[PDB]
Amino acid sequence: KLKKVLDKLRLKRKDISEAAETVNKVVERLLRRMQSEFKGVEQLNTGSYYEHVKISAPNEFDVMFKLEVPRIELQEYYETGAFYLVPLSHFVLSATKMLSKFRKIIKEEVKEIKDIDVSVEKEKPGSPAVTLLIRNPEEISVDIILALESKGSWPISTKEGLPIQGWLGTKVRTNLRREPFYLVPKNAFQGETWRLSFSHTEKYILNNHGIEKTCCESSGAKCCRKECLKLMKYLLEQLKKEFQELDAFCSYHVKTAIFHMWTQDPQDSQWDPRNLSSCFDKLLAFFLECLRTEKLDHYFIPKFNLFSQELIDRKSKEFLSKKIEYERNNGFPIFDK
Amino acid sequence: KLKKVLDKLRLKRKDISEAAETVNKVVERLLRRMQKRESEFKGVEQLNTGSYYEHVKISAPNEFDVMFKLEVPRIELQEYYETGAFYLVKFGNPLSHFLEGEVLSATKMLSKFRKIIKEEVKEIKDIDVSVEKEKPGSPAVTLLIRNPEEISVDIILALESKGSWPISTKEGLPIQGWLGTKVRTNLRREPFYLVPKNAKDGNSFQGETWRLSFSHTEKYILNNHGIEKTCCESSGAKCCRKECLKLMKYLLEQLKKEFQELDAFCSYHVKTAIFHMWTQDPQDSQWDPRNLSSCFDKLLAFFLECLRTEKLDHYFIPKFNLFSQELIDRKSKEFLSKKIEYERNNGFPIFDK
DNA sequence: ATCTGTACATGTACAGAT
DNA sequence: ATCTGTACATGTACAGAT
DNA sequence: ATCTGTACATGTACAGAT
DNA sequence: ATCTGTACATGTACAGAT
Ligand SMILES: Nc1nc2c(ncn2[C@@H]2O[C@H](COP(=O)(O)O[C@@H]3[C@H](O)[C@@H](COP(=O)(O)OP(=O)(O)OP(=O)(O)O)O[C@H]3n3cnc4c(=O)[nH]c(N)nc43)[C@@H](O)[C@H]2O)c(=O)[nH]1
Ligand SMILES: Nc1nc2c(ncn2[C@@H]2O[C@H](COP(=O)(O)O[C@@H]3[C@H](O)[C@@H](COP(=O)(O)OP(=O)(O)OP(=O)(O)O)O[C@H]3n3cnc4c(=O)[nH]c(N)nc43)[C@@H](O)[C@H]2O)c(=O)[nH]1
Ligand SMILES: [Mg+2]
Ligand SMILES: [Mg+2]
Ligand SMILES: [Mg+2]
Ligand SMILES: [Mg+2]
Ligand SMILES: [Zn+2]
Ligand SMILES: [Zn+2]
Repeated sequence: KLKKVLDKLRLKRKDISEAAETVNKVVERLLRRMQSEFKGVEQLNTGSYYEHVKISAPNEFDVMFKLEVPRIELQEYYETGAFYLVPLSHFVLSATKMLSKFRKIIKEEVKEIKDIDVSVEKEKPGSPAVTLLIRNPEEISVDIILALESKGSWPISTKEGLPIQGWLGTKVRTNLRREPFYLVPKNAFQGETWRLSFSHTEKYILNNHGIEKTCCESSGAKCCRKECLKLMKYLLEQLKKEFQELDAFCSYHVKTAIFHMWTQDPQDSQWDPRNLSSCFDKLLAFFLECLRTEKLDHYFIPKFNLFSQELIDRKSKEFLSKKIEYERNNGFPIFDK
Repeated sequence: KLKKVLDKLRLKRKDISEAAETVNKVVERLLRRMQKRESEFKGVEQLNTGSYYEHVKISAPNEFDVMFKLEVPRIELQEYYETGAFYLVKFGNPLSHFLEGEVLSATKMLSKFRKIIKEEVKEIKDIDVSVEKEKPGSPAVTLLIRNPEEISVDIILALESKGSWPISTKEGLPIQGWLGTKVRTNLRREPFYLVPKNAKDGNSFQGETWRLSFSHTEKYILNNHGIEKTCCESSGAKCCRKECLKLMKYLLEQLKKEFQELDAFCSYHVKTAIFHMWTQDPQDSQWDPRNLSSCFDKLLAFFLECLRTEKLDHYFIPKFNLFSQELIDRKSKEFLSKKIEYERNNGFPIFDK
């Protein structure tokens, strides 16, 4: 049932191999061509594919080109929590200016590639990414995400975030908060605003997700945490393909929701493979409550509400609410298309 | 009962403070002196190990263990006749004067280390501290501090190799069902340590033989000992794993101070035994505080079985039997067996002394 | 003037004290 | 139940060296 | 400073066992 | 129908060499 849907969603070794070989060539070449104001940049693979929760096909890859910058002063962009003003001379560090040159370089280098069919997607404003379209006969997008790496204490807006104490614990949390934090040129001084990114932390969580250290290891018990994330991701993807009303929603909304549910139900036994249906259903119920109450706090930045009126209109939330409720109460017909 | 014994065993903030201030001064000073221009041990780094740093030191803060570890790149090991734990180490390198052809003499290096320490201790005139007479079979330079209370510090010379652990340890550290594969892989990516075995057993290659140490790994385990990541943390449930270790440690210490028949036994025997029991019973719920008696009792039963069958494998080095006929005579094991059995069946009268 | 090994600055888990 | 000392990990300032 | 080599975790694929 | 064991594949951390 849901088992058979997961069968459909499961990526194939063949496609994984063919997608990765081509993606690695291109990324490797871009990374080499920086190191240039971006000399010192380092590769950090992030998102679904590297978290092992990519569904349906290996067709979207996320990579951070992160740059150590010496200590910086952050000023919070009117109390939003996530957005800040912060070699680099000819870039207050303007996100747009830095991104533009990064982008310019990438585009130049992509022209030189003659063994891969690969172009650079038209810039979407409010995106920190330089997005590559690779046409291995299969279509593959690669987001190249410029990031500043700061080694200081995380900003105070994150003090109450990452509430993993009863789940992953205080030692894990303390160690995670000793890692650097990332600023990505997502814009909101609109064109000089950077946004916090904790993709590195999210990756660790995805791959170290149990209360027991052996969760999902070879001498441990399998849980259904990732399978639930997959299923919820598929529901949204399927709905989004059908209904343009849902343009405003994205997989990060689902990922954030499940982070909260993983905190609510920390016990591995609450995510038993035998309870896949219960688990998926409680995840749906939780997501509906986020929509109803117009509240889905960033896991790392509690005061940043991803479901505020400002980012998503009430009508969109009500639309998605009715569509989820329908699928839930009719055996998820959309999983069969 | 056992709760009240643990109350007795509990160290005091006052004593901890006074012991540590004095110990840290001395160690700090020794570490700085190893870093002189001339010194063959320049580059040595401090690593605090053992009970005190594991929070299983009992009764008083009067014994401290510190490793002065030295990175030794490009090192070749030969196992000393299939014993698992013992190795010859091989290669103006600072260690010139310790080489015998390509063989690194443990006793030569230890002697100079020792000589330096002794010199430096003479210069300290604000702490009453001497160097203990060298005990054969020991890798340690042992400091006797009168604070006024008596405090020993073992300064343990160690070679640090960053390569993959020796094959004798391949099947060791069997934490897969307890701490897991990721923890084990990460632990085995840390360096391994060689300390001078240095005894005067008249044997071949004595004085060039070194022994493995995994005190760094043992420390991590002691302080990250649950199957759940929250074991013993502020948003988790307390277990009685450490409390059992303490109680077993106390039994041995008490018996050892009374009976010279037990000279051959040491706290490392009980630490190794409990490592095996922690592997046997990996679930935190098998170490519930409410079940302290059961848990301690099963630990005793396990240890008795080790004695009876003359078998207690090193946790890291499975083929190395700490309870072999060599090392420990049958009679000693049978003596300790009867003493443990007695205490167990008569309310542990020795806990009341 | 720049660089750097050493010491300090900051933060928190663990466990004892209150 | 809260508070507090020690240990320990990571970042950074700077006198003395280059 | 970069690069390769090694080891093992996280996946998928599929046959034989349960 | 699921589970277990083996093979086959990719990602990733870090040591030692260059
Ligand atoms: N891959 C993808 N792309 C999506 C999704 N919805 C919309 N898009 C495309 O993105 C642009 C830009 O619009 P945003 O709303 O800014 O989209 C971002 C981000 O692209 C998506 C998630 O993308 P991802 O690849 O990072 O996600 P993974 O975790 O790898 O999972 P995947 O399997 O789906 O790839 O979410 C939006 N977003 C908002 N805030 C964040 C944030 O803090 N982090 C991240 N990582 N993403 C965030 C649109 O024009 C559209 O074309 C979608 O579900 N997936
Ligand atoms: N502290 C101590 N000292 C003891 C014990 N039994 C005997 N001794 C004294 O040690 C020497 C003789 O040397 P060994 O027989 O080699 O004794 C070693 C080692 O000293 C002890 C354990 O001591 P520790 O300080 O390392 O122990 P902790 O884990 O910190 O616990 P603690 O509370 O008791 O201090 O065991 C012997 N040993 C054999 N094999 C090993 C090994 O692989 N590692 C370690 N660490 N020790 C090992 C004489 O002076 C004698 O009187 C004893 O129980 N405790
Ligand atoms: Mg993605
Ligand atoms: Mg993306
Ligand atoms: Mg000790
Ligand atoms: Mg000792
Ligand atoms: Zn799991
Ligand atoms: Zn515990």
